Amino acid sequence: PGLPPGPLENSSAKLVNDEAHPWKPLRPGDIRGPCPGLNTLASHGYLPRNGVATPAQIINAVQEGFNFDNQAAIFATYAAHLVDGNLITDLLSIGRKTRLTGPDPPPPASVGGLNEHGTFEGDASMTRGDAFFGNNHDFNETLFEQLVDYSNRFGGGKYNLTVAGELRFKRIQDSIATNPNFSFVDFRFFTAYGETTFPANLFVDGRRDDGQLDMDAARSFFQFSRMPDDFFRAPSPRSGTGVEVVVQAHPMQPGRNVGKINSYTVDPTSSDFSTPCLMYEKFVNITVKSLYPNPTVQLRKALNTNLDFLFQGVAAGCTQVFPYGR
Ligand code: HEM
Ligand SMILES: *[C@@H]1O[C@H](CO)[C@@H](O)[C@H](O)[C@H]1NC(C)=O
Ligand SMILES: *[C@@H]1O[C@H](CO)[C@@H](O)[C@H](O)[C@H]1NC(C)=O
Ligand SMILES: *[C@@H]1O[C@H](CO)[C@@H](O)[C@H](O)[C@H]1NC(C)=O
Ligand SMILES: *[C@@H]1O[C@H](CO)[C@@H](O)[C@H](O)[C@H]1NC(C)=O
Ligand SMILES: *[C@@H]1O[C@H](CO)[C@@H](O)[C@H](O)[C@H]1NC(C)=O
Ligand SMILES: [Cl-]
Ligand SMILES: [Mg+2]
Repeated sequence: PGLPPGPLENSSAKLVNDEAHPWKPLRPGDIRGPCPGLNTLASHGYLPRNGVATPAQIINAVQEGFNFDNQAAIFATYAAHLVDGNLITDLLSIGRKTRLTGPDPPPPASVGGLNEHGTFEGDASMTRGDAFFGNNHDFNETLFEQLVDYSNRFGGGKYNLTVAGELRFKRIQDSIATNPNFSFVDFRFFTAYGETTFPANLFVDGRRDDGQLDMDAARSFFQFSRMPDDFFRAPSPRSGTGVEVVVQAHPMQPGRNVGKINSYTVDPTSSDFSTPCLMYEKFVNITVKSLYPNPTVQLRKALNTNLDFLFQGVAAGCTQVFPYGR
């Protein structure tokens, strides 16, 4: 495994839809998944165009192409890789499970790519359906049209943090009403809020950086994995700034439906925004450990290396935990 890349040496706004990074359509076998950011980076050649990449490639791409901040890049990438990637070959699919990530580890590890439900990916996504409904990864036109409607109603036709606050809650309530297996705890509880800020913070042309995403650009990213012509990345490193506005709009507790619709039951063992270090500890002690309960020598070493890298992305003040010793 390569070392996690450091922050950008020059984080100014600049043209990122440039001659070296043209949009190209998918070829047979090219993989796209539930993340429009990574999808767009792959479709502009910031990542390998087939959608299989190393953690270091992913971190470099999100920084270079979108000015995603280093700490957020490290945490997200190594979390995803630990639960969805191949730790021996150092390869992660940004979408469906693929033989291209190499020989699989033993069960119960799945190495399912970002499409794997319940490891990283989860319910109440904005433009992707819940896994229960049959497809957690493809762009969904009806859900996107709802995003447009919420942008018209709360953002004057643009997507901004006010729109994010209302749409986040709408998607939660729709999943409660229709998905008897709806889960909204721990890792997903956190990412579900942060992700709604990303279109406002990262898909807005960096010469403006005003938090108001137009619907032409929104469709280009969300559906076609395509930067607008002449797209400048954000003018400084960021990820989830303004997430407090989204939470404040409709504060929620972590919980799940309990095998029936309209049965949302709060989980007091879940982390929430008052316990960010617990989210990290549970992710390692429960989620990662359950995939690799008794790893053989080379897997144990790879796990420990990637867990060290994950901890570099954890907010200061948390204590590192060691599921396979020091
Ligand atoms: C740094 C590594 C990244 C990883 C591993 C990653 C992975 C993911 C995954 C797995 C999801 C699906 C979440 C779910 O259903 O629970 C997601 C959602 C999302 N990601 Fe990323 N992501 C990364 C960076 C970024 C960046 C840099 C951007 C924007 C420039 C971005 C924009 C989004 C958006 C907008 C969604 C929400 C899609 C929707 O709900 O319709 N992500 N990401
Ligand atoms: C950083 O990049 C910007 C945009 O390409 C450029 O104008 C600026 O001069 C660069 N700064 C340094 C210190 O090289
Ligand atoms: C149902 O929820 C459980 C966890 O509560 C999860 O393991 C499973 O993958 C979920 N399946 C779908 C399709 O939502
Ligand atoms: C898209 O989402 C809608 C609304 O939840 C759902 O009814 C539909 O089956 C999804 N899939 C497609 C292919 O439209
Ligand atoms: C979203 O846009 C609407 C209409 O322009 C505006 O009232 C609201 O203040 C905006 N919110 C943010 C956070 O920019
Ligand atoms: C995680 O495991 C460590 C021991 O390796 C323990 O000290 C810590 O309390 C655990 N945290 C949780 C939330 O289970
Ligand atoms: Cl940074
Ligand atoms: Mg999802």
